[PDB]
Amino acid sequence: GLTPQELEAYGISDVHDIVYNPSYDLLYQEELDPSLTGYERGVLTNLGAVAVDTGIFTGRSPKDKYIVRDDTTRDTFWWADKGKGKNDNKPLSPETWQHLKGLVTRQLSGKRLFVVDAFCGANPDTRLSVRFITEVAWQAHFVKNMFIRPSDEELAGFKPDFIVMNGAKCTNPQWKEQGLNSENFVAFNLTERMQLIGGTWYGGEMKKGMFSMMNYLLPLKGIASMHCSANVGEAGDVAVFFGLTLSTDPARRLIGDDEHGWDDDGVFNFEGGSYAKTIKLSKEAEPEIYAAIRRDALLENVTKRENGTIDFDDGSKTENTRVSYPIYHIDNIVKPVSKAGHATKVIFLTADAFGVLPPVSRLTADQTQYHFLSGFTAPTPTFSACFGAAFLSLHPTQYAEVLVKRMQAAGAQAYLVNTGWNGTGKRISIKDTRAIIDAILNGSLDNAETFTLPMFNLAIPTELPGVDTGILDPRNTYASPEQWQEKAETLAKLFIDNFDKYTDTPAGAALVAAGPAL
Ligand SMILES: [Ca+2]
Repeated sequence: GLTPQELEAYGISDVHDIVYNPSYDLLYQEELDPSLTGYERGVLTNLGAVAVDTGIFTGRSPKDKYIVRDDTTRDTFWWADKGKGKNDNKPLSPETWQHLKGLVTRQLSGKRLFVVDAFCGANPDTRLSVRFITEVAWQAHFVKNMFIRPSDEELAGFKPDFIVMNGAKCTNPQWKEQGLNSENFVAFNLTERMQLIGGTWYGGEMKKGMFSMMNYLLPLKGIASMHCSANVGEAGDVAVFFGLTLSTDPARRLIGDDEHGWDDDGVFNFEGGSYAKTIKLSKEAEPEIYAAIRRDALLENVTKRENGTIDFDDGSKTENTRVSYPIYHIDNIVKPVSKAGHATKVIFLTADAFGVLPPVSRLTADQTQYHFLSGFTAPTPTFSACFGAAFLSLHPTQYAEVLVKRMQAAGAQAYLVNTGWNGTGKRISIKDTRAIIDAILNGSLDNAETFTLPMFNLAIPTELPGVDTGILDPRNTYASPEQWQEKAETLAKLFIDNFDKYTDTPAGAALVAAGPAL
């Protein structure tokens, strides 16, 4: 357990009562307390899960994200204001940090507090010990769901490596003179190893804050940090999927759905739960997510009618309705620990609306870095570095380097899979895409004969069991190769223009040669 004197070390004082690592039953009773007001209030749905609302912030607030620039971060962080920039990693002065921290610790003084100790990372030897402090029971519930829940023996020797203080009820009135974006803040200090949240009640700021911090700490120690899903077959073969469901196969157990590391022991989930989107949720399309919505899940910003019925289609407040639940609400998972061995298949999924890319290509190592940095999908083009640009704390090339290092030590092979359209303008068939994923996962493409697609220089298998050979060359749905080249030329220009912002580093400049050629 925890004494008030222990929280006084952080600057909190006048502590009324500490609820330490609350159970799900305590959380349930606390959330439905009729004395709660405002955004603290929870509503019982007739699925048995509690639902809360988060007020004006129904998604992340990147314009309020700041990281203290100090001797720890000055020369390691990927700053918004250095190089090309193009990111949300805005530098914060150390003195303004002490003001923001004071706002939060003053707000948390004089209160009954919830303290949740948890792990980020499923491998004991590389995980981060995080202490979360809140004055709102459902915020404690969110972190209990989304991070790894320690056993009592683990709590007996728990020593936080990182503190997250949720001050949603407070704001910073001095923001304009301090040069900030608003009265809200999501701020990080890697010297003090703390995250502060002021003003925003969106639960994802806690989840993606710790992801951004793992994305700093891990690659600097040679551990890959990845925004991907990952699963494992009956023989223990691990695959990681970037982009875009295809992670779901009754014969492959889920390691995790969103955030993973790759250390000397293999692929590990960062999380203890899943934070799923629920807009237009259907039991037929997402049976596992739907079945997880029961007591101990926590719904966020969904519409609930007077009788407790949820309207999952109602996006009138936000399209970003969400539910969190601990990962064991999904049956087909790796357990009792969310980790496995080394990935030997890496699958980049892209929905190419231009109909240029092959249904499947086998990438070289430099092409793996290039397409990872690109993060392309399209039905209109978007790029996102590392399939997760908003959470990168280091330069994108640092993530690609450590990913390929771990792949090379495992003999892993990467594939680029177009789940989008072909030259007819029709979607690639889901049956073909499923046959492609099976052929990848069973190792049948790793040594297959290939042919090289011009311009993108992609190795394409000459045949694939269970698919008509005709679909494998994207030129075959065009009237001529020149007609494919003309569309390819337009897409290649998009890749090259997007990639240019990474070429002020030596690594980035060296990878241009692995991208498409006009
Ligand atoms: Ca995510």
